[PDB]
Amino acid sequence: IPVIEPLFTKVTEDIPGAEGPVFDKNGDFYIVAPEVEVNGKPAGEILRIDLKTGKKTVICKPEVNGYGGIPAGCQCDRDANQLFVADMRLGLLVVQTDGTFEEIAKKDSEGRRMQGCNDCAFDYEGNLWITAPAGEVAPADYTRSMQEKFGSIYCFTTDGQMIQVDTAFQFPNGIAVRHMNDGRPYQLIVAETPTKKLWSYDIKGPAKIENKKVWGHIPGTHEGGADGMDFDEDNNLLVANWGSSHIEVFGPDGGQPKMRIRCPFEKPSNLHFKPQTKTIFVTEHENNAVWKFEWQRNGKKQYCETLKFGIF
Ligand SMILES: [Ca+2]
Ligand SMILES: [Ca+2]
Repeated sequence: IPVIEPLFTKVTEDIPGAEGPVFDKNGDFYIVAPEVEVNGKPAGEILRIDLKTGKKTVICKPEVNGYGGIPAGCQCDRDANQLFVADMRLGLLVVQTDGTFEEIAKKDSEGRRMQGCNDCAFDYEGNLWITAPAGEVAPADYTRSMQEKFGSIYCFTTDGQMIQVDTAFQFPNGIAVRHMNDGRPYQLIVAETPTKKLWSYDIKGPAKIENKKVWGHIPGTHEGGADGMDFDEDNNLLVANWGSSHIEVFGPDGGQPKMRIRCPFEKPSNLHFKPQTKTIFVTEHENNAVWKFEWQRNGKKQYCETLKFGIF
């Protein structure tokens, strides 16, 4: 497998568990620090990063009834400049740029208690596909599916339903949606970290997935595996292989990586393209920092880059 070694430029530092890199509708850059703790208790943060200086600003330190959150993944909304944040303790949050936030669900569409989430991905229809590797949200005692298969997948629909679409994953992590050239969502990719697998489903409609299949194989026997992911404009899937020092690049058909990207650190966690560029921002847990490097082409447009009232 060919390996490239692009130049990684430092963006910002000292962000505990640096995760969920995302750009909003105005081009502002955000990062979440899920692993910030105060007195051994969760005190996760959502930060805005000044790309010119690398200076950090904590806009939100989510907590519900005294229970601090562990914000781990993000997706920018299209119709409003707000961020949908996957939280390991609080579930799904909607965070405004002013720092205020709301907890979306304590229970799913079936009345079952919500599970802590890690990452999410918007399809072009506005439905949010979410990975939930943690156990029940606060006030329940914190648990995570790294050893046992109790991780779930949800789909938060346009009509406000939090639907559990699958279960029994050993730490479902990164998640991505593949679209047809006409914009129709048709395939969901889900990373299962410790098992070194990428799973796929056919998206038949909002909150309707079928035919679970082992889509790709993550290299290595190191502790860790696939974390965050995103598609480039040609539908190649870039996946952060936490613990391997590489970001794997899968072709449209999956299977084995067709290329690897060597990182100057062992724990790449998540990544995100800056709109209209080849620049990929990468968070990593060796130094707990954020970097950026140039990919071969532009990223696949995120839902927030599409237009509700577009014509073409
Ligand atoms: Ca993650
Ligand atoms: Ca991303």
